[PDB]
Amino acid sequence: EVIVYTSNTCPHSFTVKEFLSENNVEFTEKNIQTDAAARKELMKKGIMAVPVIQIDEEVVVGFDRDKIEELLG
Amino acid sequence: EVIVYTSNTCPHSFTVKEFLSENNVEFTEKNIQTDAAARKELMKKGIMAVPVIQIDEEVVVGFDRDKIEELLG
Amino acid sequence: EVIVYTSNTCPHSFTVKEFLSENNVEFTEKNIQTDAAARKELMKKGIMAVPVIQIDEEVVVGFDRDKIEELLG
Amino acid sequence: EVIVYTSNTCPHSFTVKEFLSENNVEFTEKNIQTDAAARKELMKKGIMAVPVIQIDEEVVVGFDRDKIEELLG
Repeated sequence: EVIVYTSNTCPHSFTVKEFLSENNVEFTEKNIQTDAAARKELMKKGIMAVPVIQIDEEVVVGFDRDKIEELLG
Repeated sequence: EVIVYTSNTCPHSFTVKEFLSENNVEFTEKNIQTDAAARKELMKKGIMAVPVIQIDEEVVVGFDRDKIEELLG
Repeated sequence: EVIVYTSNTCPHSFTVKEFLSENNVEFTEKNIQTDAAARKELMKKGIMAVPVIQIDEEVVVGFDRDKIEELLG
Repeated sequence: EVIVYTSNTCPHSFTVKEFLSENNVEFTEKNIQTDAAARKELMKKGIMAVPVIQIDEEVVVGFDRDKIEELLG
């Protein structure tokens, strides 16, 4: 149920990708430098930041590890 | 003597025009660099910056990602 | 009833740390998403936003390039 | 002695290159997605927009045809 909006330009997208993988967390990666639909929806709700973590309804802006570990439990 | 408060985030770089267009909002673009007329109107009201978004009486100067939310849905 | 004033501009959106680093301005970084102490000072001063830059009495909220520019030259 | 800072995701970067070639204007193109030094020089002066046209003393941010032809007669 985890959706991660990433981009190859900056490292916090990889920082959060490693964290999720190292805790056996499944997620759908939507890279906005090749995905136009993900880039479009991210622009729809006006989020000017990367990476975006959508945990089932809630959004985490940036690799806030303390918030991610809470939302996932 | 410089202290910077940061987050594990990277900026995204999109325009207000894409923001409204992807929330299905009809508007008019007044280009201060293409339309030699729009430059007069902006220099009229004592504002020397872009973007400038006027909504029904009030002006959102700059891209306030939450004011524009306030004066709309 | 929306009138947007724009230029023939494309946003670039680098961060403030690259800005200070490129002007050889030494600084300490307080990441509010990884450092425990960094998250508390910001909610103390009555701000929840990044970036926040401080020079000895004066606090600039968000990236204000020219107010930062003249406080250092 | 004019310099143009461009990127390929930006349409106005091509808009200004066409106008430059269609008036016998030689320019140095420094694409910020390949030239790290050009990308870095743009961050030193804190300019968060493209294209950037530097006519020898003065900087024009965006394709303002009026100013560009003014600074070139």
